[PDB]
Amino acid sequence: SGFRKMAFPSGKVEGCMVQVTCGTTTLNGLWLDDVVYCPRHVICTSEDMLNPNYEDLLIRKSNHNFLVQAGNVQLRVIGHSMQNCVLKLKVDTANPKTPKYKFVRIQPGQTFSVLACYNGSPSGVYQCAMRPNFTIKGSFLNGSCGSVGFNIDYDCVSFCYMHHMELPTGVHAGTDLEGNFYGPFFDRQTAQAAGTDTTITVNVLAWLYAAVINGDRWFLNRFTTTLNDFNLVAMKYNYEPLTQDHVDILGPLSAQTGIAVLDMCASLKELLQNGMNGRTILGSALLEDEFTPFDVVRQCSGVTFQ
Amino acid sequence: SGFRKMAFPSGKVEGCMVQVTCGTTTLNGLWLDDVVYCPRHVICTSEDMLNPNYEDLLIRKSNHNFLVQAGNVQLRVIGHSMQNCVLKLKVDTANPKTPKYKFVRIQPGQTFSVLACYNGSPSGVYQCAMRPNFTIKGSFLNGSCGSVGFNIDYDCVSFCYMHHMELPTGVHAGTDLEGNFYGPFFDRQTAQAAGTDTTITVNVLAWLYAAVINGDRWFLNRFTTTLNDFNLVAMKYNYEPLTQDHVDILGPLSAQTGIAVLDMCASLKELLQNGMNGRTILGSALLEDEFTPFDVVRQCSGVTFQ
Ligand SMILES: *C(=N)[C@H](C[C@@H]1CCNC1=O)NC(=O)[C@@H]1Cc2ccccc2CN1C(=O)[C@@H](NC(=O)C(F)(F)F)C(C)(C)C
Ligand SMILES: *C(=N)[C@H](C[C@@H]1CCNC1=O)NC(=O)[C@@H]1Cc2ccccc2CN1C(=O)[C@@H](NC(=O)C(F)(F)F)C(C)(C)C
Repeated sequence: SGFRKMAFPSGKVEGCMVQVTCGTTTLNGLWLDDVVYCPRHVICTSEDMLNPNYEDLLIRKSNHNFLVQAGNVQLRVIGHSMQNCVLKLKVDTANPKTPKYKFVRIQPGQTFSVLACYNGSPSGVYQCAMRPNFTIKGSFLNGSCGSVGFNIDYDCVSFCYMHHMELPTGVHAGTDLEGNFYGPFFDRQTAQAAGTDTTITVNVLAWLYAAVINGDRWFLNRFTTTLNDFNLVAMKYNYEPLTQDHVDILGPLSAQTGIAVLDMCASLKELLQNGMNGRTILGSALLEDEFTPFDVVRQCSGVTFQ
Repeated sequence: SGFRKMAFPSGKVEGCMVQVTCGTTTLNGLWLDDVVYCPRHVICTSEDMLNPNYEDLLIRKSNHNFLVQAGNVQLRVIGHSMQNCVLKLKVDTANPKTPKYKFVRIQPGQTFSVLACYNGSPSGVYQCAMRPNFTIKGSFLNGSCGSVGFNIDYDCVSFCYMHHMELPTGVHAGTDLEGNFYGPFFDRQTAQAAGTDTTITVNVLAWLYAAVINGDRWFLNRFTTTLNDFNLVAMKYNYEPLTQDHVDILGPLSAQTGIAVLDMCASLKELLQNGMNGRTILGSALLEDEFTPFDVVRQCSGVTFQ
């Protein structure tokens, strides 16, 4: 029993973190085989943050302008290139702790674990979601860029996020590991800001199933709803539309609990309209939306990873 | 910016997890140097769970009744002993990934990271607190026993919890790594149950300071309180008494924010009496009590670990 915001074990990623220095800027890099991946803004200087021309900045650099440190060991940079907003530094040494890995670009609403790092050293691990507005509600300070987000599947680390920027509302923006930003964001100091966010309906429903699995039914009711009438209510509460694909994805949790998806939707409708009237669900007074259906099955079934 | 329930990176602990089998029972063990630590109830059988005599059960066992598996490798048990409620299995191989480590028995209100494991394989990591009633609100299923809780300090893993039992309310009980239970609990199937819990006042105050550090002041007020008058209110809301030592411990957060501890206490008093009236603090509609003062300083200052 129990239900916690649960991250993946971080060891396979810890073994990949290094420190990258260019000029006076230091941040984190990801060392896989003989390549170190890091944010290209490591090559920026203070007076040219408004609209850097990264191609022009990078052509002026030499391999020896890049200092890569793994633990106490210096790695010599022997080549470099830029791919979108990431710099790829070829190093003289292959990382002997390279896990089996993939790079994946995730969809909004998907969750992942973040290994927050400073000066190439891991600080902590926490779970986040890609919000519908393609920001993440992270916990990041100066020097955290190059920290990555990931999922693990059997033995394989799927890297999906590298940290680059903090937006004026205190939320975070970054790239996939091929250097493409999530959302309409840029690695430059400009007026950019999170678009209006929405609540991830299919995840709220998954978490309500998690609550039932863990023994709590107080919020259920005898009603059902059509998908159309549910979505009419969802829209009113700034919830994302629920699609038939979402309904299909919730199939297993519905089958395990014996509660039809549209019946759980009627329960969610009542919670939106009535509130919780002083009660909690899985220790929260809010409707939680950063557990995917797969997250619930994982934690309520004890899946492991090697 | 940002504030998340943040666990320690788990890699140093992942390298220590093994699988222990006795008879038909399998659970997890902790492999440090040439010793594997695990719950002694691995030697129990189904029909003798009500009141096992562990000394009598263990004297009937041989080293070869214990199967220890690290990855795919079998470790041969060459000695065994019982210390309180933990079994110590001497193995023919020292763990080459043994981190620098200590065993610590923590006080109620302290937090730690849990590496939930099944069949010796890590599943996930999450943060918990030792509750005042010496239960933990974990997330644990069949086969999770032997999973450990820990803190990291520089390079040193301080193990403080090994998982043994689930209580009827769905909360969890276990031991320090010397096998002494936290709380009045036992490794036997008997009527035991969590005592009434309380809210960890000094942690709530720490989290309110975290909210101020992160830019949110809405809940502050112009009032102050005496410690005595605050505690009169705390008691009414099932909060633990705040001591002068707690006040001293909050000194740094008070100094960083410019808000005297007793002024923050007046803010907490108003929140207890008034509620939040639809507002949130750090993304919660409840007053969070599983961040210690040190947790706040760690995450708001970016301390790292090697
Ligand atoms: C990476 N080390 C750091 C992570 C930040 C620092 C505070 N919290 C975080 O998450 N990233 C930056 O400081 C980036 C880097 C950068 C590249 C090009 C141009 C300007 C910058 C400055 N950075 C910002 O994140 C700034 N934000 C913005 O400019 C914007 F809001 F995204 F537009 C700022 C937080 C104001 C420093
Ligand atoms: C360890 N693998 C497992 C962890 C449990 C299983 C479900 N959630 C958990 O956290 N621990 C047990 O199953 C223990 C072991 C044990 C030792 C001696 C005697 C009886 C048991 C059975 N266990 C229990 O946790 C049971 N709880 C209690 O007996 C009590 F409530 F604590 F009294 C029970 C969950 C009913 C199996």
